[PDB]
This record gives sequence, C-alpha cells and structure tokens, in this order.
Amino acid sequence: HWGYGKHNGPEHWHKDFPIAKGERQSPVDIDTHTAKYDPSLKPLSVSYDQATSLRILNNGHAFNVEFDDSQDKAVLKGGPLDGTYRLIQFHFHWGSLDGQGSEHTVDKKKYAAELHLVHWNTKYGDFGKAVQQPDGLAVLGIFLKVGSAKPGLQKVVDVLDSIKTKGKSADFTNFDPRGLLPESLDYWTYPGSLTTPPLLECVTWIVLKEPISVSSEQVLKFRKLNFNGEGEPEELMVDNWRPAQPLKNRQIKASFK
Ligand SMILES: NS(=O)(=O)c1ccc(-n2cc(CNC(=S)Nc3ccc(-c4c5ccc(=O)cc-5oc5cc(O)ccc45)c(C(=O)O)c3)nn2)cc1
Ligand SMILES: [Zn+2]
Repeated sequence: HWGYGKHNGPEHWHKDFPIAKGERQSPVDIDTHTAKYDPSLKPLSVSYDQATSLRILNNGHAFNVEFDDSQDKAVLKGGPLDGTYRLIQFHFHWGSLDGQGSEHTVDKKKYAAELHLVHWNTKYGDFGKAVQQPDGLAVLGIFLKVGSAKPGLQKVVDVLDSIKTKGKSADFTNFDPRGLLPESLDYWTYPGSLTTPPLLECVTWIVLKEPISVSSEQVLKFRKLNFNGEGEPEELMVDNWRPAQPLKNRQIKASFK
C-alpha cells in the first residue's frame, strides 16, 4: 500500500498510520548549534565481533541484511542506552541524485544515503515486543557521502543484482558490519520513531557525526534495484527516504563538544 511515490508517499502515510503526526516522529533535522553536549553520555559500545549475517532481502522498500539475533552476538550498549540491544538487520535509504537520500539532515544538509543498523532491547525478548515499547529499539544511523569507495560495502553492492526485485532474497553469510563504520563514534541522540510505517515511537536514535564515503559506482548500484516485483513494470528503487519531521518537545543531545 504505502511507498515513496506521488500517490502513496510520506505525505499520505498519516491516513493509514495516524502516528505519522505524533509527538516523537523521525527523522529530524539535527541543528548542530542547538544540540547540547551531554557530558554524562557514555561512549558507545559497538560489539560486532561475533555477528552472524544470514540473508539479504529486497522487501520492496529497501534491502535488509539480516542477522541471527537469537543470542547476544552483535550488540550495541552504552551511549544513551540502558541495557543490551541486539542487532537484527541493517538497511539503507538513498536518493536518485547525490544531493539527496538521507533521512536525517545536519543543519538542513542532505547526504547521499543513510545506513540504519537496527537493534532491539533484550529485556523485551523479541523484536515484535520491543517495537511496542518507548525504549524498544536503538537505531544507529550513519551518513553516506559520495567520494572514495567503502571497501567493506562492496560485498553488499555485488549481491544486489541477485535481489533486484521485491521479494527476492539471497544467502548473505559471513558479512562483517564493522566494515561499514566510520573512524569516530561521536554521535547525536534523541527519542524518535521508525521512519517507515508503522512509524512506531519506539526508537532511541543514535546518529554518528562522521559520514562514511562510498563511491559513485557503489551508490549507482543501489539505484539499479527495483521497488516492483519480477514481471511487473520497472520502478527504480530510489528516493526511499522520509523527510525531516517536526522536532516538537524534544532535545537532541551530543556526545561531543
Ligand atoms: N528506517 S528505520 O526506522 O530504521 C526502521 C523502519 C522499519 C523497521 N521495521 C518495520 C518492520 C515490520 N515489522 C513490524 S513493524 N513488526 C511488528 C511487530 C509488532 C507489532 C505489534 C503487535 C503485533 C501483534 C499483536 O498481537 C499485537 C501487537 O500490538 C502492537 C501494539 C503497538 O503499540 C505497536 C506494535 C504492535 C506490529 C504492528 O502491528 O504494528 C508490527 N520491521 N522492521 C525497522 C527499522
Ligand atoms: Zn531506515
């Protein structure tokens, strides 16, 4: 039903998902001058050494690299978080042009794409329960800008031809998500939501200040994916991003001065 077209895009979502106009919606613009340094915020703990990737899926909205989340194998802790959050999947949002594609913006700047590493709070037992809680998920967001290639992204780029259309999946074992991280773990954080329907207000957002660089050839391959299923009219999977939503009664905190 919902998507990113003129007739089913972000401006329409509220009709089926009234929380779209809620009090803690994502993404948002990060006004860097208004964000306040919070000296009490802990360093982020990204522990991905035991990660078990399984599969890559074109779900018609993006592609997800899925992980075994039946044990503490790849976890996010520290920062603004209380407890342990398990990595379940990552995906990206990207544009049709290098000048757009990110969901979060920084002083109104749009990046070419944005990576979301999605984690759920163990305390809640599984992902489905976690999305029903205001602190159920932690999403680590990383901006992508076009420049030098990201070597750790290439394995993802090269499998995309095998999942061109909605509903296609491929084996995707032994992928190391540490190869997608920038050098610095400096971040902004705020309480928000899923950025796609059902738009549930269950996410602690942690957005890294340092973007990663990917090559023009790498993002061009993202843009060859299809929203449609096999044997349907081709619609390129591009501009699968929700624009910035009102900040309302929220403060964005910075881990760094
Ligand atoms: N871009 S992003 O922000 O990083 C992002 C965006 C979307 C997802 N995403 C979206 C999905 C789709 N799967 C979902 S939403 N699962 C799910 C799980 C539980 C419920 C749910 C219930 C499920 C079963 C049930 O018996 C009762 C339920 O009661 C609820 C009450 C709530 O307040 C909220 C959610 C539920 C629902 C849902 O119905 O929305 C959907 N999976 N991952 C992940 C990350
Ligand atoms: Zn996302």
